[PDB]
Amino acid sequence: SELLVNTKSGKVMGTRVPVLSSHISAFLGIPFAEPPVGNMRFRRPEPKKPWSGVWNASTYPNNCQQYVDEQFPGFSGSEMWNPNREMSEDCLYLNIWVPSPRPKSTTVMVWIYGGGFYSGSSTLDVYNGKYLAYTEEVVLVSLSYRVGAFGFLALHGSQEAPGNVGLLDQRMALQWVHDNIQFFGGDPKTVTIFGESAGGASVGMHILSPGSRDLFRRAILQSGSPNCPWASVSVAEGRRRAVELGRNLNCNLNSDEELIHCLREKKPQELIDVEWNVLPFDSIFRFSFVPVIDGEFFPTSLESMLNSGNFKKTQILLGVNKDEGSFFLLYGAPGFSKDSESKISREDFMSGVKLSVPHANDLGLDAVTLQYTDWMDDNNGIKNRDGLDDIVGDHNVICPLMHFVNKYTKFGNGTYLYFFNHRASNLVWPEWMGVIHGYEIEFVFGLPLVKELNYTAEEEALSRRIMHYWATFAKTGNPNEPSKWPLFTTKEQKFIDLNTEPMKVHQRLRVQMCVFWNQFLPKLLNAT
Amino acid sequence: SELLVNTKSGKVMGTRVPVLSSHISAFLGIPFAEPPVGNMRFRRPEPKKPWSGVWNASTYPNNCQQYVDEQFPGFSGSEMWNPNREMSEDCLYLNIWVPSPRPKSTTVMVWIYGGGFYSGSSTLDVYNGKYLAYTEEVVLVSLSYRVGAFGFLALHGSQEAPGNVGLLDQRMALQWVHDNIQFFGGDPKTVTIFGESAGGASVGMHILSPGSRDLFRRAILQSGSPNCPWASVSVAEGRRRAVELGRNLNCNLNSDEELIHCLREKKPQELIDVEWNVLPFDSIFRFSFVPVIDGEFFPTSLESMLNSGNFKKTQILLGVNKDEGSFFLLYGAPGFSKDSESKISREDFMSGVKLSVPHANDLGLDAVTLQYTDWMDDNNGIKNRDGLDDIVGDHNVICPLMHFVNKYTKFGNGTYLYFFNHRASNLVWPEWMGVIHGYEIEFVFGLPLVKELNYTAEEEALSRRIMHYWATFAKTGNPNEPHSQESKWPLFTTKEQKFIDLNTEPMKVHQRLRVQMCVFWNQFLPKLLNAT
Ligand SMILES: O/N=C/c1nc(CCCCNc2c3c(nc4ccccc24)CCCC3)ccc1O
Ligand SMILES: *[C@@H]1O[C@H](CO)[C@@H](O)[C@H](O)[C@H]1NC(C)=O
Ligand SMILES: *[C@@H]1O[C@H](CO)[C@@H](O)[C@H](O)[C@H]1NC(C)=O
Ligand SMILES: *[C@@H]1O[C@H](CO)[C@@H](O)[C@H](O)[C@H]1NC(C)=O
Ligand SMILES: *[C@@H]1O[C@H](CO)[C@@H](O)[C@H](O)[C@H]1NC(C)=O
Ligand SMILES: *[C@@H]1O[C@H](CO)[C@@H](O)[C@H](O)[C@H]1NC(C)=O
Ligand SMILES: *[P@](=O)(OCC)N(C)C
Ligand SMILES: *[P@](=O)(OCC)N(C)C
Ligand SMILES: [Cl-]
Ligand SMILES: [Cl-]
Ligand SMILES: [Cl-]
Ligand SMILES: [Cl-]
Ligand SMILES: [Cl-]
Ligand SMILES: [Cl-]
Ligand SMILES: [Cl-]
Ligand SMILES: [Cl-]
Ligand code: NA
Repeated sequence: SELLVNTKSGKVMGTRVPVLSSHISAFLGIPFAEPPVGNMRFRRPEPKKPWSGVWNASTYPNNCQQYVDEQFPGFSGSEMWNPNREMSEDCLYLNIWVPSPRPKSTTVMVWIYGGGFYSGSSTLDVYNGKYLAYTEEVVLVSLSYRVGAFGFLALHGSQEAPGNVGLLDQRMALQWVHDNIQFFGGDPKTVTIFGESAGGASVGMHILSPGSRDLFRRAILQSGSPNCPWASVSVAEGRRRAVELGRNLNCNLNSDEELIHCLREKKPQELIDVEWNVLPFDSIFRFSFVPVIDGEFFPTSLESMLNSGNFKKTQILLGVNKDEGSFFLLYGAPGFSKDSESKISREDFMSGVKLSVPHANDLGLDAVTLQYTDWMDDNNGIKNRDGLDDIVGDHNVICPLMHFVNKYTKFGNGTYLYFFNHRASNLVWPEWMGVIHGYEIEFVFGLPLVKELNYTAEEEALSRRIMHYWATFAKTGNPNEPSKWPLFTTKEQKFIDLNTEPMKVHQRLRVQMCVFWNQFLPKLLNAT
Repeated sequence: SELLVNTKSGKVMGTRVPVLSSHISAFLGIPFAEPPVGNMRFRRPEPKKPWSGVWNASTYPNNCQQYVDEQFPGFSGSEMWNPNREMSEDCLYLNIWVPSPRPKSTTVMVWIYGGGFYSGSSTLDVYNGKYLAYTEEVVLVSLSYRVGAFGFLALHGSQEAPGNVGLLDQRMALQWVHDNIQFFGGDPKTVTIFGESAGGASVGMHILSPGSRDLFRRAILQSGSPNCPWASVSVAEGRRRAVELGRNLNCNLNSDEELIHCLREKKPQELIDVEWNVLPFDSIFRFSFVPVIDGEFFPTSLESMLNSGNFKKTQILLGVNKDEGSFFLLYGAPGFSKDSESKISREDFMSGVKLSVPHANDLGLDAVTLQYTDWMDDNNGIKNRDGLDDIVGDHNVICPLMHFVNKYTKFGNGTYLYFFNHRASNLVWPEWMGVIHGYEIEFVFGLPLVKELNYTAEEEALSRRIMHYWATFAKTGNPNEPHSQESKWPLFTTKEQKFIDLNTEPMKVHQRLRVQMCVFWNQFLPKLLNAT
């Protein structure tokens, strides 16, 4: 039977899922690792011990314990990212969509959700692979990995909580696909990992980490980059945040073994309730527990790994949305409201800049202030709003990623750069937020193809172009079939807009500010 | 007679000269101080001892000893600024144009030439006061001061070479105008000083100097201001040059007295021949002997004086030209050529930034580079040549002056600020150079009214509206005439910072002149360098 497939851990049985007047096969909630519970919290994952019987794989799994956003109770635009299934620590499962009839050895794409390494679910509506699998005839996997202290508490020197363990869940799911995707009609020799935001950063980190290079073939990074400043901490820092989260729930502190004992006895929400109390700078724009540069998941510093070319040389397709900064000001800045136009007074703008660059000494702030101000019109509420929004976008995503693509492209076997700047016709957030990050995913997964979702014709049209770009890249290493998307070369730096209009080529994405972010400001703060 | 005038120092015979189908009275080469020669080299001027007989004031004086520009021999564009009379340390004289018939109690304007404090003459074709004195009915004076080492060699603590004696020359010439201009129909209560470049910076230095504030009434500063980076040095730095100038001359340096004795025996050109060797850096737009922050002529720092309000309160009219920097890149920067459009490669651009900001660490020059570059297009010669020109103009003239206008306006009794952007139709310098610094001056002095100098008719009009704006400012403290219906030049206020264009098309009123780079030059980079 199509939905009777026997894996190396036991058999699973799926479900026939409708999709656009046809059907595909879904295998939902397959366990790829033993539940990380009790003695095994904070621990490296261990693979799912094989089970007797048929696994009812017909409903989405649980979601990992995570902070739940209630800034806007019942607002669809923020609830679409909250967990939609019960939260459990028993949350390491993956989901597979397989075209019907079952293909023989075909391209698999594995989706890695973002949400800042504090949140995220495989089971959102926007991550529903039934459309991308069907329309592009690929096998689609979405994995899961633990987030928060459950996934990234780091006490280097300890093997009970070493850190990066949630990156290891993703690799174990990746290993599971490498071991079991042949049976679902997948081609293990052509796996394509892709994810957005913290998903983007994970895809980049598996390109970097030697333990992950051979478990996938190429990579798509949307609005995310392994060198982003919010994506890693040093070893010492991830310790002090573990140490203090201990003290912020009154734990034993003279060592590790006792501080970790004290944290496996606490209930899940207990740490989530105190999650954020460990952030060094007011900052607002950081996340408590994130990957650590431990010296073994990552052998060295990332910059040295990219100058040295110590990563996978393959094909990458990557890009950003126009306004990566909107979401983070709205939730944590002065004068940003989801109901006004959020025009920003100068002094509120000054506040943003100090929040926006956690670390900067006084001189580093005056640098950033001068580079985003128009001093013929510095009390213009709008371009003060738009200026600080750019600061966050430029510093936290766009320029961290251009740095990555520039260093990567010296060594890789191909690079494709996009700039996503279409605001969806049915977006529920205010216009001043522009092309909010995360809202390219709707198109990647072909939701505008669903007529009841009230997208336009040109957005259905735009979606299919993107899924084909993504799918053809996943099958061939290049999104085109012999109008053509140019390769990004070390010397000409071309990229493309993605929107409802005919494709157009530009060079040097936001170079003026990314010179400032990647070269000048680093040298200012190291000086003083 | 109209031409025999009996002063407090003796009688002077002048000459009746013509101008514009009429005639004016001129008094040329009148001495205002003892010849700073012999053992009086490097010392303060002493007032001219009064003479018997009638001083023949009919011909132009000598020019002070100075370097002579000879990059382009024969080339009028550069030789028009070279001395046109014999050079001599005997050079402290001054010239007066007086309307005819002679006025009763009329406005006096006193010109101070620029030349980087290393050069300049009162006697250059472009500083002929005959047209200005004539068409505005003001009494025009140009003075003189010793330039280079002779004027500004400064061994602070010594009384034999104190520094600033070049500035003190101009003060004693103004003291002379205070005491005698009335004998020529000039109101010593309504004297306007003005000058260009280093002449503008001196005007500003007399606004600051206590011993100078009472010898004029209003002020005018063109493409110069006291606080500019090339206009002052500290006591310590002026000393190490003075010493080093002696080292270059194999002098005894064990003591000032010995070092000044040694320096006073050498011939003028022998100093002039080494005066550049004392510069601390490969520089463009820097000169060896300049005023010093001594604690007498300047009680404290130019900055603290500007902040405490320790200066003369009046009306200043002041401004700059567009391409203040293009002269100095031509003579001192790589890739620039007089007979070429001078597209600057990135390599030559980087080199120019170091020559323009001699004093900065590399964090400094990365800052300057990052902020004058288009990175979408970093190897476009025109954008690079033009960017370097703006760097030099902004760092050295535009932004130091907009700092000054800002500080002064807090306390002054009125400020009028202009941006002069007319490339004269007959300029002999290539187009890339734009509106070269200095080339406002022929409009201020009304040479476009002379027909065989071949100006656009609308260049005559522009030269007449300016002279008017300037003499009207000198008379009343306001460039405008009330009653009139010509469009009005607004006051620069502490902030709505209005200023005007100066060209052949009608007057536009702009605000906040080059804020962005002047926030960079006046506020950010100084901070970066104090931390680094
Ligand atoms: O930007 N947030 C702004 C923000 N919100 C809240 C809402 C309640 C707890 C959410 N706890 C979050 C925290 C932070 N960042 C978050 C980002 C997204 C969702 C929740 C966050 C950083 C500072 C500490 C807590 C409190 C304080 C804040 O300062
Ligand atoms: C598996 O679970 C779903 C959801 O509860 C149920 O509808 C389905 O019948 C189950 N299948 C089997 C074989 O028990
Ligand atoms: C990729 O590698 C192949 C073989 O190693 C080489 O021939 C080809 O030119 C490379 N292409 C790019 C775009 O780097
Ligand atoms: C003044 O000097 C000039 C030349 O030196 C001479 O021609 C002129 O006659 C002199 N004037 C008088 C009054 O002697
Ligand atoms: C100048 O001073 C007079 C008298 O003190 C005053 O009335 C006038 O407002 C002042 N103007 C400016 C521009 O300072
Ligand atoms: C001015 O123009 C006339 C042409 O009418 C010419 O004869 C004369 O030589 C020109 N003079 C100068 C100084 O250029
Ligand atoms: P990404 O995971 O976005 C989630 C809010 N990242 C930019 C942190
Ligand atoms: P100025 O006197 O220009 C003549 C060389 N000064 C700006 C140096
Ligand atoms: Cl459907
Ligand atoms: Cl235990
Ligand atoms: Cl490898
Ligand atoms: Cl669009
Ligand atoms: Cl580059
Ligand atoms: Cl004439
Ligand atoms: Cl000495
Ligand atoms: Cl004011
Ligand atoms: Na001595």
